[PDB]
Amino acid sequence: MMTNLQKEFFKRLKIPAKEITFNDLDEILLNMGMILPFENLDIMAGTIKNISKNNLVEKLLIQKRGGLCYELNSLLYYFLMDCGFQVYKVAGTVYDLYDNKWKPDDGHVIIILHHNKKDYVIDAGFASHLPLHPVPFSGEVISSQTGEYRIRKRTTQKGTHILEMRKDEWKIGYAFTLDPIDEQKVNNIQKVIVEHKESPFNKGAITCKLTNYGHISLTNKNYTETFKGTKNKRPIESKDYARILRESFGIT
Ligand SMILES: CC(C)(COP(=O)(O)OP(=O)(O)OC[C@H]1O[C@@H](n2cnc3c(N)ncnc32)[C@H](O)[C@@H]1OP(=O)(O)O)[C@@H](O)C(=O)NCCC(=O)NCCS
Repeated sequence: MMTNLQKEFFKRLKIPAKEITFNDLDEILLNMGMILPFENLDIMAGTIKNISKNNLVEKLLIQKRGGLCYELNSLLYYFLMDCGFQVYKVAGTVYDLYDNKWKPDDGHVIIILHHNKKDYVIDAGFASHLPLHPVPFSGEVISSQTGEYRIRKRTTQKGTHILEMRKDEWKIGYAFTLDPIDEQKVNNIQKVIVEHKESPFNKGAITCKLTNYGHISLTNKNYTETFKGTKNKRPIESKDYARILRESFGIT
């Protein structure tokens, strides 16, 4: 019936095995955001394997770990393919809002879905900026607990399209193109994130996840909680780290 990946996927995301249709994508994205932590711990620990369906199922589903955008969306890609959707992966380049500049070229991986003559961006790897719904190329606003999002076909130094977002003023989240990327490219993207001097992900541990009242983030130095409108940062010690990872993110 269902593939091994589908079976494991349903189990991990606590979603009853069933046929997945377009209208079911919201539920998929929601659970992923609430359960699959956004993290770079393998990069920190120096235990990085190449990306593949099997490796993704082993790490994110079976060993109940999380991952970065290229892992989260690669897994979802495989899942959606098994579910029979018309999907493909494309590279993206994120914009650094604090320092006004583009992060490394193609440091993000997203999914483009074609459904009923319409294209949508499917993204479960943007950490705390998760749309939690397919974002239509037609431009209508998509709103969720994380903020508002919209797609615009605008050429930029890094692409042909952009995903903009806001809580008040619209700003570029990331730029992208519709050029299909394969596993080798995805493995190249991983390597660049592991070694680029300006890579945001090889400078310190990060683990983030959505909650019913916001989202939570944990670094080696601080635990940041966004809760019912409030945002607190608490310095932590070595032992608080291991405990929070476990208790708040299910990572053991
Ligand atoms: C990760 C993220 C949720 C952190 O923001 P937050 O939860 O609102 O809380 P803060 O902004 O105060 O940041 C908390 C910690 O995240 C760290 N951080 C932010 N972005 C980071 C990144 N890309 N890599 C590693 N650490 C990061 C900050 O340095 C901070 O550390 P500190 O508390 O020890 O000083 C937010 O930056 C985010 O959603 N980033 C998106 C990442 C992305 O582009 N993903 C797609 C490409 S893989």
